[PDB]
Amino acid sequence: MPLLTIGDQFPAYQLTALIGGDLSKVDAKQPGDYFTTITSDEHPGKWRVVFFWPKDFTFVCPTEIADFSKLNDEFEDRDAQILGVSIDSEFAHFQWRAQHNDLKTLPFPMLSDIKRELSQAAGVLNADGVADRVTFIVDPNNEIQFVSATAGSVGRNVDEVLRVLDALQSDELCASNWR
Amino acid sequence: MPLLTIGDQFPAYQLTALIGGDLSKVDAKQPGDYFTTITSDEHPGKWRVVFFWPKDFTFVCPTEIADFSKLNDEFEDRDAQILGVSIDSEFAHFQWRAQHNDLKTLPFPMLSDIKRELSQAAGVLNADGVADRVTFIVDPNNEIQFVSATAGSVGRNVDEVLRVLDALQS
Amino acid sequence: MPLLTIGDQFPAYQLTALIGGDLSKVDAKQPGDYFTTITSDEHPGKWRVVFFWPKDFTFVCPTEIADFSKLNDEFEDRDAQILGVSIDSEFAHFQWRAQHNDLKTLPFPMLSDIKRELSQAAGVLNADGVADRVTFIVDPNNEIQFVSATAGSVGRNVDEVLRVLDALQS
Amino acid sequence: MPLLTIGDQFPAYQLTALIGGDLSKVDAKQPGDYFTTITSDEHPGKWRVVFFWPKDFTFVCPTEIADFSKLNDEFEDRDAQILGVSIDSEFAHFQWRAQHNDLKTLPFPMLSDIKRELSQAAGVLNADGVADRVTFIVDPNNEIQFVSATAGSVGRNVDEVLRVLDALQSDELCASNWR
Amino acid sequence: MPLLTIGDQFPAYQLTALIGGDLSKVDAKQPGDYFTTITSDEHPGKWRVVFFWPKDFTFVCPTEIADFSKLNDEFEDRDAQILGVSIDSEFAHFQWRAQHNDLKTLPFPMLSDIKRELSQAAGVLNADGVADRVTFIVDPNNEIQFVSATAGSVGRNVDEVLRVLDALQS
Amino acid sequence: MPLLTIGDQFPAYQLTALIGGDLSKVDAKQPGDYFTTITSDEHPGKWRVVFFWPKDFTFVCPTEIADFSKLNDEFEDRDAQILGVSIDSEFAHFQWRAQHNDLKTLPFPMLSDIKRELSQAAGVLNADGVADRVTFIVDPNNEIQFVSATAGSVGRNVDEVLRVLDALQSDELCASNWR
Amino acid sequence: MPLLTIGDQFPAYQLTALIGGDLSKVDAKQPGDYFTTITSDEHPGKWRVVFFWPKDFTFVCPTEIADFSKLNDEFEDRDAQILGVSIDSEFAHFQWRAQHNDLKTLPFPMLSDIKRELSQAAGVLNADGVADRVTFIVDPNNEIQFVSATAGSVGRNVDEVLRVLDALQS
Amino acid sequence: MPLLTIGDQFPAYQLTALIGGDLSKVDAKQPGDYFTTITSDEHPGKWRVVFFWPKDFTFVCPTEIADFSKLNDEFEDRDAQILGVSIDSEFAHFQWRAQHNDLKTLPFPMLSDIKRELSQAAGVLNADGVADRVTFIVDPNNEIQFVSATAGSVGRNVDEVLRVLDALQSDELCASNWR
Amino acid sequence: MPLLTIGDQFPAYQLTALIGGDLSKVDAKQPGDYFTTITSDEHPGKWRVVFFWPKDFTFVCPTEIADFSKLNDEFEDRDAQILGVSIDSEFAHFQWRAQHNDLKTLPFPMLSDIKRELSQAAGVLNADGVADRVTFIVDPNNEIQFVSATAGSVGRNVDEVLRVLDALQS
Amino acid sequence: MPLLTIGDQFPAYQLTALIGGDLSKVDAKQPGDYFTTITSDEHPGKWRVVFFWPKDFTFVCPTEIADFSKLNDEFEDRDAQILGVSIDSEFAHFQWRAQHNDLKTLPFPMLSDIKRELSQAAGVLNADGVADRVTFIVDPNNEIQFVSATAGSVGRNVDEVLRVLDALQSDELCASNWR
Amino acid sequence: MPLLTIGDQFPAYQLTALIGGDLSKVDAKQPGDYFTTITSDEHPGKWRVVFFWPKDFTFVCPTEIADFSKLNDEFEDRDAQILGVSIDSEFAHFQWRAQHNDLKTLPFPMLSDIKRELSQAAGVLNADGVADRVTFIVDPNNEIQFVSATAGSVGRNVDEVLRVLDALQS
Repeated sequence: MPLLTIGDQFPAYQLTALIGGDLSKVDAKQPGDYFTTITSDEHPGKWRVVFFWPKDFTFVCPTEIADFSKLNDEFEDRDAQILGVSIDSEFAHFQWRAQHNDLKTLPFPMLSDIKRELSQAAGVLNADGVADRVTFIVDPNNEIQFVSATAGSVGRNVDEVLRVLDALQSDELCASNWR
Repeated sequence: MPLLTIGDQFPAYQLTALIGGDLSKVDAKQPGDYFTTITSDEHPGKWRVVFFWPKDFTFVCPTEIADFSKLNDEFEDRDAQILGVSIDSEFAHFQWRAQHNDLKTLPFPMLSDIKRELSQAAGVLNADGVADRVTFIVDPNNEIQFVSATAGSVGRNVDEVLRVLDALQS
Repeated sequence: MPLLTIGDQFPAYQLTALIGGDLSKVDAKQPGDYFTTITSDEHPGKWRVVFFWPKDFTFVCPTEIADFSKLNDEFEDRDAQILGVSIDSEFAHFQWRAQHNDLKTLPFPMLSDIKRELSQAAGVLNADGVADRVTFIVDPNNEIQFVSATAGSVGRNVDEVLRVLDALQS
Repeated sequence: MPLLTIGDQFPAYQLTALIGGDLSKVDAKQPGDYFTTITSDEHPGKWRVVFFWPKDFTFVCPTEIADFSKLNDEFEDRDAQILGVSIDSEFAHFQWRAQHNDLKTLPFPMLSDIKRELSQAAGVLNADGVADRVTFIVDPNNEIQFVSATAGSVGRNVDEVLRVLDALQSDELCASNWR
Repeated sequence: MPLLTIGDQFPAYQLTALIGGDLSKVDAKQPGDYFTTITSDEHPGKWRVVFFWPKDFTFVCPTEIADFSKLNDEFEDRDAQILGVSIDSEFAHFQWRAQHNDLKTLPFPMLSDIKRELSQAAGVLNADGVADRVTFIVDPNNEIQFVSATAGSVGRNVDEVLRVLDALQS
Repeated sequence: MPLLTIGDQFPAYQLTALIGGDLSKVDAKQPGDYFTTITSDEHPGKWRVVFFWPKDFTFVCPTEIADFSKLNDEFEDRDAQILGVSIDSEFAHFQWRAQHNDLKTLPFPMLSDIKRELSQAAGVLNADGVADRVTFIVDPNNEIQFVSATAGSVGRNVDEVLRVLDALQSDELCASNWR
Repeated sequence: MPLLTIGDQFPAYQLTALIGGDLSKVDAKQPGDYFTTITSDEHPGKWRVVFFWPKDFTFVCPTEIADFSKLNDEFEDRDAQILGVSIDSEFAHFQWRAQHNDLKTLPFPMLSDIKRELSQAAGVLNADGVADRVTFIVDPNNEIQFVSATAGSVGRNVDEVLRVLDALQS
Repeated sequence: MPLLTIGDQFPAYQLTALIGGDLSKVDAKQPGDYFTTITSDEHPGKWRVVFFWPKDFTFVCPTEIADFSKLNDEFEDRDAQILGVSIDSEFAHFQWRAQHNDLKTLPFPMLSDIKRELSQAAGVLNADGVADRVTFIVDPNNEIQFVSATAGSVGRNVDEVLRVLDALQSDELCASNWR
Repeated sequence: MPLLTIGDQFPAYQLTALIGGDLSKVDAKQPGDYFTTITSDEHPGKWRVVFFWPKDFTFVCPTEIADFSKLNDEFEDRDAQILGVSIDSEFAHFQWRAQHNDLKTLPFPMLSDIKRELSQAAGVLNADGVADRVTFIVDPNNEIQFVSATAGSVGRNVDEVLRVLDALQS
Repeated sequence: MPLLTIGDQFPAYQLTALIGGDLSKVDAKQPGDYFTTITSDEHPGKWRVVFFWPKDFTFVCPTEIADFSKLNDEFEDRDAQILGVSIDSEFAHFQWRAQHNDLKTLPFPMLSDIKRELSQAAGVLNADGVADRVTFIVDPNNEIQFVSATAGSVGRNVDEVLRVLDALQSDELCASNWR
Repeated sequence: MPLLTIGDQFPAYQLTALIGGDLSKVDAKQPGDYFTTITSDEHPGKWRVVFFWPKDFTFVCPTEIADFSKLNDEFEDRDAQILGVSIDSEFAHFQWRAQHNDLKTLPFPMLSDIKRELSQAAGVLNADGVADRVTFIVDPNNEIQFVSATAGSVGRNVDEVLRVLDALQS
């Protein structure tokens, strides 16, 4: 039940995830081809950008999803792995990504924290029993360098996150130099 | 040691603060004319926007500074009060605002959390002994609706927080 | 952690549910027009037939689905209320019932046990973190008269449970 | 929370300090050139003269500062290292020493006890949360031979301290022989 | 074992003392005519200046002694009472003041803390079993506003303490 | 806080003492020439005759002091070391022995029990915080063979003590044979 | 196990005693005519002089014995009561006083502390199981003003104790 | 505080005793010639006949003492050692045996249980603090074969004790055969 | 496990007993005509003489037996009641007194302590599981004034106990 | 205080017993010739038939005693040892067996459970403090195969016991076949 | 786990029983017409004779069976009620009595101790999980006057128990 802040080690985890990318391209030889297990050891040397939201089927003002799909290149260029998380099942992730045209090409994985152990460990599980809208940046040493949490149904600003990451990785001093 | 998150009651507080507004536009009747005491009960019905930073006298970006001053009206119009915090003394707030031209016209108060009790209560005091670079939004019920924390020396985006507040109010 | 058996009081509950009945036959006055809150006190004098499954959006057999809809009248005639349960959100129930033709006309409500408190109280939450594939029959005294649990992905026989209910009522 | 007296070992410490001396002379290649870490092991064989005050930006009647700058030679001549301490940050020390013309040449370091661990350990932290106006003399064996504490906004008398130190180091008997 | 600092309440006390003033100028009606009992309640509204030393009959500097006697008026004028203390007996105070010409005219009382209870309560009793060489200034609220402690055999500066008292009173 | 009786071991001790004998004869090269440390191991093979009194500056009816100075020969003749004790400082002992003409030649040492540890250990410290008027005789085995304690301001009878010692050392049976 | 010293309350007591005075000058009406019970309450306003010895029938010196009898008047004149004590039985006191010419005229009572409770309470009972050779002087408040203890078989000086009592009374 | 019965081990003891026999015959070179230490190990192979009484100076109806002096031969003939005990001192025993003409020749020792440790251990110490009138017979194995206790001032019957001892040592069955 | 001694209260008791007196001189109206219950309250004002033995049917000496019967009058005349005790049953007392000519005329009662509670309370029950060969004399206050215990098979002397009782009464 | 049932191990025991058989035939050289010690290890390979009764001198309706004397042959023929028990002394057993003409020839031993330890261990001691009327059959493995307990003054039926034993030893099924 | 003996209170009980008497002579109005509930309070003033056996359907001897039926009158005449017990179900009692000619006319009830609570309370439940072969006689005060237990498969003697009961009643 505690929430983590700057400097804290991000929790270990091992969760089933819906793969990123175009769903129609993976060969459909068995259902398990759509899913994988992802661990806290999965992205060595990379920064991890972790997005929690309460429930699949979210309809907040962003619009941020198309920006995920275009900006994953910017994250990769910055040795950054995007990871999305809710407590919904991988089949809910699957359902969400397959028929919401915008999500058909989401380029990064969707983790199912169905035991809530990770949401719990991160301090993100709320009184309704779901993950709050929270963003974490974790450095290659597994140390949190940024966390953002939002109430209600407020959309996330990803471009701000790119700026924050860049400033963290480059020692740029001014919010104004990012373009 | 605990960090508050959305939905938590923001801590009570009572701290000496350097006043907001045009700093040169003040009578020298007492040193205390530049200072006030600020409490969690002081603005009923207002949203409270709290900015923690580690230390005054560190380089801060001007574009981030202009707004507040251009946007302070936009926060005010919707019953939102800006509040700044570090553990430095109120005289340090005074000095920072008195000698650096950008801060001369800062429109909001600067609170001095010198015993670090509030930084402790919010969960923002870090291993270096200072308040983390943190933003809180508190609704009229003293309830947190937004929290943001940053490592190192990353500049803050005030326009983003205005965006968030407006969206929180719809 | 305890599984209820025959004679045990079925747990109290209060959960958001997707309504039963023709799903397309509903006014779009609010999103909440598709949803309701359901409690253990809601149908005094009725038998309650509770079906738990792990996850929506898994393949389910159509012949098992038709009845309910052909047999729902037979359950209803003898004061029996059908209830479905998974831990998925009510929006997942909505999506499953909205996009798969077989479920478009499902005549009974779908409850979302998202905190998993009821799955816990019934003893059906398993090591994978989900409700077991379980059926309960509860008499008008809130007393369990039948329980069934299944591993894996075995399809349920609704006609058998109707048989059992009828025999329990004689 | 205890205060130390004659004969007690002065606490160990390790604190960031603003360097003494003319600020304009150190090369400004990076900010860290203005600061150092100072430890209780930093001045072997020397007596340590430790001055606590509540807050930078102090405006008490002394005048003592110019006397620091002239008297550091007397302290050094007496194998004595002057050390000033408040809980303000090294940037507050920096601000204080750079634009108060009198402080521009303060010849000894300014320590930042921002965690209050040293003020706490010495018994100097007060009910307002700051270091009281206290002077300590510590011998080369780390043993306190003199402590003075003052309320409010009373200025310190440094010449008295020189006399006390001299009498401690020379076994002079009379307050009257010092000149 | 605890040493009091600024702001602490000075301990209560009740001790036999050798009187201040011209020592030869006293009637020999009883031995007790040379002695009195002194308490913490004895001078309401006065500041109290307390000097502890280890042992009487040790060499003390005359220039430090003259004032008190030239400056005793200056302390008195502003409601300040001088008090001397060692753990030696009151008869030792008597002997020291009776046989050493410098002390013949000492204008203030000498208290005998023979059980060492006050030295203990002030935190001044040291590892040699004696009161440290200590000065306290106590305000009319019994609150310490100044404390000074010295090792060894360093002579005290009375003029400095007068300076401090005057400044404390402004 | 307990008082010792016949057969008990006298406490160990280590105390600063004012030397016995003519004060004007010892060379005054430094103050420390007037004083020594005396321990419970200081007089091997000797009986110890220990006199406690409350305060230096005592003016009781004896007169016993001149008898100390004449009778120390009798004590020595009897392998007996006289030891006087109060809680006053060695400087008080010094003051007492230097200007009371009678005490100028006191031939035995004056111990300062300023920590009261010995008065405490012997059971001699009283409710006023000082040593009661008590006499002990301790045999070469450190065993008490006689103790006498007196209230108020009653003078001690030393000749009685000589008789007691002699009877203890000679197995003389009658109070009447001593002359 | 504790030995009383000056200022301590002398213990309460109630013991059978052989009477003082000319022993042959007594009626043989009962054996008990030679004996009495003595308590700590028996002589209000008197000083009490208590002599403990280990055992009766041991050689005691005559010169020490005459006074008491010549000096008993001097003790009596100033409200002082002499009391003797051993743990031997009262019949042993009787025998000692009845057969040894010196004791025939002993003017004060001899108490028998046969259970050794008083020797215990005064702290005088020793490792041999007997009362030490001890003298106490007790003032009219039951308060000890003098105590003396001796090893072995040292004869007591009664004249010294008279001296001390007189001086205690001035 | 417990009293011992048939079959119990008699307590160990080590006590000063007044010797038995004619007092005028032992050479009077020192007082210690009249006394000895007697232990529970003092009479190996012998039965021990132990008589407790409250106080020396006893004047009960027996008359038993002359019978002690004549019957000690019968006891010895029966490997029996007579032992008398009270809590009075050996000097009280001495006083009793020296001038009561009847006791001048008491042929067995008189033990002083002045610490009451033996009276206590045997269960013989009474509420007045003295040994009750009790007789014990202890066999060569230190085992009690007979105990008799009497209230008040009732005299003891020694001839009965001889009969009891004889019956114990001979397996005689009848009280009537003893003569 | 504790043995009572002089001065101790003799235990309370309530036991079946074979009557004293000429045994053949009794009506056979009931078996119980030969038996009675005896308590510690039964003879107020009498001394009680209690004899314990291990087992009936063991050889006992006749001369010791005659008195009681010749001396029973002497005990009775001074308010003394004889009482016999073993743990054997009352029928064993009956048999012993009925078949052995010496016992036919035994003038006092024989108590059966079959649960051994009294033997326990008096402290006379031994390691063989039986009452020791013990005599008690108890005064009218239920207070023991004499106790005697014997090993083995030593015959008792009744004349001695009569002597002792008479002397106890003077 | 517990009572034993089928399948339980019979308690260990070691008790003095009056011998069985004609009393006049054993040579009367000493009393101890009439008695022996009997232990739970005394009858290896035999079944033990144990009869408890409250008190010697019993006069119940059986008549069973003559049947003991005639039936001991049947018991022996069946490897069975009869044992009688009460808490009365062996002298009470002796008295009972010597003058009740019927008992003069009782062919089996009479045990004295005078410490009640066996009656206690078997659960047979009653609120009056005596053994209840109880019968046990114990197999060669020391295991109880039958127990019978009766209130009051009801006589025992030994022929029933023979039948029970025979059925236990032969696997005969019917109560009717015994003759 | 404790076995009751003579003098112990027989346990309370309440058990379903197969009725005694001619079994074919009963109306088939309900299955329950063959069954009753029996309690320890059901026959005030009667002696109760309780027979436990391990299992029905084991060979039992006919001669032992006839009486009861010839002797049931003799028990009844003196206020004695026969009761049979095993842990088998009442339907097993029914089957045993219904199909085996000897049992067709059994005149007393057969209780089913199916939870084994009474077998437990009487101390008769054995290591095989069944009631020992046990007989109890209980007097009108619910007090046991006789108990018998047997190993293995030893046939019971009913005539002996009648003998014992008669003798207990005299």
